[PDB]
Amino acid sequence: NQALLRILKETEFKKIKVLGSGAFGTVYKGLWIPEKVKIPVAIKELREATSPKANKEILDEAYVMASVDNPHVCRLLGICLTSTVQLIMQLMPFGCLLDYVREHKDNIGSQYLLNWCVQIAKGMNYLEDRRLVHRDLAARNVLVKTPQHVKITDFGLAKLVPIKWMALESILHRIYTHQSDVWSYGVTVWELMTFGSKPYDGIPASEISSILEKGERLPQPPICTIDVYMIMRKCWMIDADSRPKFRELIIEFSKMARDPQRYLVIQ
Ligand SMILES: *CCC(=O)Nc1cccc(-c2c[nH]c3ncnc(Nc4ccc5c(cnn5Cc5ccccc5)c4)c23)c1
Repeated sequence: NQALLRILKETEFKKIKVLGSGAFGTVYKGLWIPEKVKIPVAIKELREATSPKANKEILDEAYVMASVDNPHVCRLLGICLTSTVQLIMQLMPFGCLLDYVREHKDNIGSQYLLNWCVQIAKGMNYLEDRRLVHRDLAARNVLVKTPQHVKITDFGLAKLVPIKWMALESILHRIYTHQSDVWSYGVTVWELMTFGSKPYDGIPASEISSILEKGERLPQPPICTIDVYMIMRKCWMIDADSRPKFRELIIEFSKMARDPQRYLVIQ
């Protein structure tokens, strides 16, 4: 447990380039130099002094993030606690899956798409087995190591509001469970099947709850056969217990991945 998370000194890593920024902070492409080696790594520097969280509480959450052991979930490699929290992770050179599918839309076939739905469902099922709720699953929070190998990221970062990815019960009661992660998974699948479309495009965040109450859901992507769409639709049921479990999401999308042209119709 304790040895799974490395406490990095400031001299062990060097920020080289910027990869992205937001309210959370900044991510850098970096070099980890512990030993005559140089490891390409990504370094997320969180915004300083957002909350009064103590160092012991931070490392306790980082230990959990360093303990994940699944091919489709990102693992925290190291942490550097200074004025800011700096999280060190291996570099995913193809970026987030949302930007990937938007840039490669013309060259993405049915096997790649269903293989992604399988891998995301496997990573989420592992998080649920670890009794961990993600709370922020979206195509922007899936990283691409190689085109056929993706990993879920940004779990547990909430500890220390994406309305359009949240289940109705999370919007109305701030309830977050593994079945509310299933809702976000269905939206994530919708993002992939539309090659990176924005869900409820133009609709303001304050109107999403009434849209869902009216029974409106994200429209069937053109390439999705009715089989794929009803699985996505089942993820968006009001009754969280009636939504699919991640375990059975792995099964059906695995079955569909055996014959992808039967379930996705791509030009
Ligand atoms: C979809 C648009 C987008 O997100 N672009 C983007 C922005 C910032 C960084 C990256 C990016 C590109 N390649 C990457 N490789 C590896 N990591 C990141 N970003 C990233 C995400 C999350 C993260 C870190 C570092 N620490 N965390 C949090 C974390 C890590 C492990 C486990 C749990 C939580 C870097 C990359 C793309």
